[PDB]
Amino acid sequence: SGFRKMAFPSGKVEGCMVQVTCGTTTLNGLWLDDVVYCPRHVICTSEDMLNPNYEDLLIRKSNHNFLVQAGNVQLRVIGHSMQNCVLKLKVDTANPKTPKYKFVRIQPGQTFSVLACYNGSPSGVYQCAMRPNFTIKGSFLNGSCGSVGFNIDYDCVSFCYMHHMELPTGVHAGTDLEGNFYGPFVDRQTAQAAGTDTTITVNVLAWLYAAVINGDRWFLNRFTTTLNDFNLVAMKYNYEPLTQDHVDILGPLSAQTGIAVLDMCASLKELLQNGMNGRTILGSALLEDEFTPFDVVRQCSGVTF
Amino acid sequence: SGFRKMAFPSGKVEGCMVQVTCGTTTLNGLWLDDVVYCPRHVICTSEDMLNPNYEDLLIRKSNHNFLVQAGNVQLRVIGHSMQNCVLKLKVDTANPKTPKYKFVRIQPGQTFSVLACYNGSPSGVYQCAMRPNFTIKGSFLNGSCGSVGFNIDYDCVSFCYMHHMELPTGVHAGTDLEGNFYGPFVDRQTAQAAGTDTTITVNVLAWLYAAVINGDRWFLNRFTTTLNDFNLVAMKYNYEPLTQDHVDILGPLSAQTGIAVLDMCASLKELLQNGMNGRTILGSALLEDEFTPFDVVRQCSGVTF
Ligand SMILES: CC(=O)/C=C/[C@H](C[C@@H]1CCNC1=O)NC(=O)[C@@H]1[C@@H]2[C@H](CN1C(=O)[C@@H](NC(=O)NC(C)(C)C)C(C)(C)C)C2(C)C
Ligand SMILES: CC(=O)/C=C/[C@H](C[C@@H]1CCNC1=O)NC(=O)[C@@H]1[C@@H]2[C@H](CN1C(=O)[C@@H](NC(=O)NC(C)(C)C)C(C)(C)C)C2(C)C
Repeated sequence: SGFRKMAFPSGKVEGCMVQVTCGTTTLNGLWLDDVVYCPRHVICTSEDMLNPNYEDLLIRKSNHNFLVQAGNVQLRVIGHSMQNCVLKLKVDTANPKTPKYKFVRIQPGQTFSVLACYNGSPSGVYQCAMRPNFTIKGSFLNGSCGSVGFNIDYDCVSFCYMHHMELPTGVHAGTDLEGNFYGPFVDRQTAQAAGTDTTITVNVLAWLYAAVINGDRWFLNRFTTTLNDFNLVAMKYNYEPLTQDHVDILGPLSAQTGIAVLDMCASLKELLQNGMNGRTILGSALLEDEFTPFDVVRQCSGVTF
Repeated sequence: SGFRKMAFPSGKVEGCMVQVTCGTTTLNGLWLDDVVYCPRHVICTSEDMLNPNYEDLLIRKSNHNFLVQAGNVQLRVIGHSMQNCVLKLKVDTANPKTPKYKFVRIQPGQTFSVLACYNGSPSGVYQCAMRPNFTIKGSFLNGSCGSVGFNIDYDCVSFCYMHHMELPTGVHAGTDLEGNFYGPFVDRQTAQAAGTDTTITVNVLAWLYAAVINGDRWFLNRFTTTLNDFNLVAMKYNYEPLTQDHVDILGPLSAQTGIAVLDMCASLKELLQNGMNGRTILGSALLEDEFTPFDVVRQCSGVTF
């Protein structure tokens, strides 16, 4: 028992991280087979980033302008191209440590692990959720761009996020591995606002099931509710609507505990309307929404990779 | 910016995990050079664990009784011995993925990463603190024994914890890699109590500095305090005494922010005496004590490995 915010093992991704330097800008790249993926602003000076024309900057670069280092080994660049907001550098050596992998575009509410890197070297790993407003609450400093986020399923790494920028209140934004931003953001240092964030209701419910499985049951009440009545209350407290798809996804946890989803909704409604009265759930004084139903099942059942 | 509970990259440790089976008991082992380390209760049936005589059980086992599998490869066992509560299985093949490593015995209040494993395969990574009562708040299921905890410094893995058991309220206990338990515990399924836990004061202070670095400053007051007066207040709220050694260790964070440690103590004292009044610090409604001063500096400065 116990319940912790748990990241995926990072070894398969660590073997893919490299350093990319162009001019005086250095960041991280992802080396898979004979291609290195990295954010396109590696070709910018800090002044260019205020208003960059990336297509124009790239045509003035040649293969040799890109210094790619995998540990202490320089990789020779033999081609380059831009796809949306990422650069693809073809190198003359395929990465022998390439895992089975896919590129995926995750949905808001889904979680992934972030391997934060500097100078092509990994510094730490942590779990994030894609917020409804298409940002993540990460931990990133200068030089962390090109750090990637990922999920693992058996042996296959699903890369879903590449880091590009920071927004007010220490919130982070980036792209999928095809270089398309999550959310209405562009890679330019100019005023841009994220939308209002909301609480991921299905994840809060998943975490309440995690609490019951761990024996923290004080918040279970004797009532049920309708899906429509629950969603009227959730709306007031800035919670996402709960859909029938969400109910079906919570099925395994509901079947394991014998607590119908609509009964857990009745308990969540009371917590929202009355607060926690100074009590905690799984050690937390606030409701947690960065565990998916699958995260809960994985941790409570011991899924390995 | 941003501040997250961050684990070390686990790749160097993943390459060392194996499965150990003896009779019908299976758990995890740590393969370094030509030795596999694992908890000695792998030689027990579930009935033996109620009151085991490990020395007697081991003399009835031969090398061939130990099935060690590294992925799909069986490793041939060519010798065995017991050191305190761990078994050392000599195998005929040295692990080619062995990192530079050391075995260390950590002190209460220090943090480490746990790589939770089942059947020799890694399932997730998370950061833990060794509590003052020599337990950790982990997440471990049946089959997780032999999972290890570690720190990384540059290229060197310092292994400090091997998992053995669970205590009431989902708290966990284990040994260093020489098989000596942290705390007054033994590897037997019989009534044993942990001591009262306390809050790690120097870590709370380190986390308040992390908050200031991230721009969460509302709790800074205009006062100072003496070390003696602070410790009189801390005692009432079940906080560890703050020592001059702790003050010196907080030096780098104090110098970075320009906030003397004794002034931060005055702010912590007010939080303890008055509460947070429904406000949060770094997103938390409770004071956090599982970040060391070094963890804060590492994350806020981008140390890599
Ligand atoms: C080389 C490398 O490794 C780069 C990685 C960092 C990660 C950053 C650093 C700090 N924490 C991170 O996560 N990316 C950048 O520096 C990006 C690149 C410039 C500006 N930028 C920002 O992030 C900016 N944000 C900003 O202008 N925000 C609004 C749009 C006004 C909302 C600043 C935080 C610098 C002001 C872009 C957008 C081309
Ligand atoms: C094969 C493998 O992989 C083993 C790993 C697990 C990890 C456990 C499982 C659940 N979560 C974990 O962390 N270890 C064990 O099962 C150990 C071994 C027996 C009993 N035991 C306990 O942990 C017990 N604790 C207990 O008796 N507690 C008091 C002393 C009364 C305080 C139970 C939780 C089973 C009751 C020991 C002590 C030789």
